[PDB]
Amino acid sequence: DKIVVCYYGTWATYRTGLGKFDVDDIDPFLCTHLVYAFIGINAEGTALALDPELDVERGNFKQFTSLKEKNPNLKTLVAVGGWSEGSAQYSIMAAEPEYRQNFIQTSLAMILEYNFDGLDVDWEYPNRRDTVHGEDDIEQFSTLLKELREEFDNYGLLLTVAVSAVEEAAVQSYDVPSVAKYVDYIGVMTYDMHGAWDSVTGHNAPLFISEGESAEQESTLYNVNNAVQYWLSAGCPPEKLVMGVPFYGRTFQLSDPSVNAPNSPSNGAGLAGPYTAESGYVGYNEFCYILQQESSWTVQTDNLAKVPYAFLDYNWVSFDNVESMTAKVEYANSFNLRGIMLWSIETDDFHGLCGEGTFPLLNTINTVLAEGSTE
Repeated sequence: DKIVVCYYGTWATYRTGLGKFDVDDIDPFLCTHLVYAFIGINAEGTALALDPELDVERGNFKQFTSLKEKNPNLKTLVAVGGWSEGSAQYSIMAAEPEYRQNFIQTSLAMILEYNFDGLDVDWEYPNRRDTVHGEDDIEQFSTLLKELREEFDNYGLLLTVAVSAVEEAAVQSYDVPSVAKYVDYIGVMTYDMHGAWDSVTGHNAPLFISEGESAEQESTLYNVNNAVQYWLSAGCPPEKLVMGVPFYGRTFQLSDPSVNAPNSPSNGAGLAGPYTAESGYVGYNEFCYILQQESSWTVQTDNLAKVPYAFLDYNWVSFDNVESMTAKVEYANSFNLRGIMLWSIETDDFHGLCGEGTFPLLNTINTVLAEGSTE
């Protein structure tokens, strides 16, 4: 029952040239679950298309779910929420029985009309950011999931969530047993552990302790192992714990280029990829190509954290490659986790321009899960 949960950032269709990634760029046999990111809500709970020209007029919802014509076993979910959607309107919706009912009915209508198999709830986050009702959100989130499950069971539909990873974040938002109870699985967002918002360089998804980190109070550090062990410990059964992995890296401007280890002083966000066009973020497709075309980069492996990083003068980049992806999936196998979730399919090296075949990261996930390697 190992699963591979592929998020698709559907705005990638607007990229140009080799960065453009449409629905028909998806390989429906490299995922078991494919997730359409994102739909949204209003404060009264009405589910809505965030890019109706694409989603509705140009038929993108239906093209996405029509991937089941190629792989009939594929499950196609629609994800509501995401970073840009924020928290306020979800806080408002979840607190009012009438708005929860409206959300259940309107999300169900979109799911059935466009032939989705279920709903992924990505509220970022209960009791955080621009939340309106604060700690009430923790209870109201679990009530929302319970009521979604009750209705969705009439139609055989899936209900999943994406959640913050490390304990310090999770305890702000979730009662873990009540979240796990109603969902088919929990996708733990075990990435964005560190980024250009930090005062020092750090890894986006370190597995264990990183270079430059203190080992005292190790359980408080932001890494994948601490997050997974927290969720398991808090009552998420392994068969409902899907471990997130990133198909992107994060970029930094060093304060002093001669000090370029992990946990070195940083001055802010670094380079942007040509297509993702956001300083501080770079897709794997973009950065593997940058490394291939410029031999001046230095690539190192942090052998504490089991992840690579690269630097060139002021640029310092945390990323994940085939080797570190292998270590991550071996880790998940070793704890009998339900599977792997990835953000996001459109920044794998989907064209195979970096010499390791098309979709090297996604194929790595599928291969290591199929083989069952634990070390």
